Amino acid sequence: PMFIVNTNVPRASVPDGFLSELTQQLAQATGKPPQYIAVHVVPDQLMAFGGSSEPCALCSLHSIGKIGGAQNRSYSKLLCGLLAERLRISPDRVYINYYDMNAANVGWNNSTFA
Amino acid sequence: PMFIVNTNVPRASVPDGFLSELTQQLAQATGKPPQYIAVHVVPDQLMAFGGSSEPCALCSLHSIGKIGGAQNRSYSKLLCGLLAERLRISPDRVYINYYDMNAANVGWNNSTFA
Amino acid sequence: PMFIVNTNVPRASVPDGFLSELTQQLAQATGKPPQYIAVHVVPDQLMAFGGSSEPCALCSLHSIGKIGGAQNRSYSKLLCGLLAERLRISPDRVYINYYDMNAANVGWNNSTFA
Ligand SMILES: CCc1cc(N2CCCC2)cc2c1N=c1c(C)cc(N3CCCC3)cc1=[SH]2
Repeated sequence: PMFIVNTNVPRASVPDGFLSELTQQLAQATGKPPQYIAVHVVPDQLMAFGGSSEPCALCSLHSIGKIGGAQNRSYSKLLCGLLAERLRISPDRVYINYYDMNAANVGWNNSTFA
Repeated sequence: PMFIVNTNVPRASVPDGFLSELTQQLAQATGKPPQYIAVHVVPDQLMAFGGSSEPCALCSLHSIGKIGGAQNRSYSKLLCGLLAERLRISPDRVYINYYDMNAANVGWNNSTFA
Repeated sequence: PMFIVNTNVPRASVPDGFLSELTQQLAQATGKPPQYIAVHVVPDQLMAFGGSSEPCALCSLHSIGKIGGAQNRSYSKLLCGLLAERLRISPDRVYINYYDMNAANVGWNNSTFA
């Protein structure tokens, strides 16, 4: 699976270890070896929630299988704690981006992902 | 990949109050509270269209409801209209992609969204 | 989501004609005019895969119709080779992200593509 974190928080206020933690947490969450875990990070973004200078956190996860609307709460419940502890941002301003497209267009190495 | 708005136009071309009217008009059209929506735009990048390295724009219109031929057409004029007056970008140089979400797939506080 | 391309390769290691040769090949490969294919690039991104901080990269695109496993593979094969022999990247973990859409969901030139 692949996870990317987008936030308005400057790199200066961004600590270290979030990469490793996310890799291990996600691996045991999705049920896949850390070898298949892709982590993308990009701080200092020009985003504003509610039309104000309110801190926002965009979390996008891309994985095939083991997905559900009801399960989404439990999945995010394990992620909100991390962001609320590290960045201290409230889950209220967190939007989880996902996909449910057929695995027919989901491949790896010389192929395309969905 | 995740949702994000990018453009080759420098940040210096962005006037003050742009984020205000942008969200105001967006909320007014969508009919949804501005407190539930967020504005994200990363300028000063590199893009081209048809060989021409002229200023271009790409934007994702993720929402829930109000989808229709006429409705979508109205949003196109609203977006390109304001963009052409604030950022001075040609309507033929901006691409808008509409994305609808499930009613049970509402965001805000541990929830998945497009 | 959004069809954004990401790479760990910094602007200090990029070649020339990146928004020219690529689009030209992409257009010829698909059989569509390069004038109808937008091209944007986002470098200097920090990303890791499988725990390895090696220079990873993810590509994406959008097309209406003429898509599928066979079609996508016919395009990805060309992309992987071109990218490898251009940005000096390993083709072992090269993948794209082609996505489809609806004609009425495409806003262009103050109007819809519908
Ligand atoms: C789900 C797409 C797929 C996605 C992958 N990623 C990495 C993080 C971004 C999404 C990674 C893999 C993958 N699919 C396969 C498939 C399909 C087969 C594989 N092998 C290893 C040798 C045996 C066959 C290995 C992978 S790795």
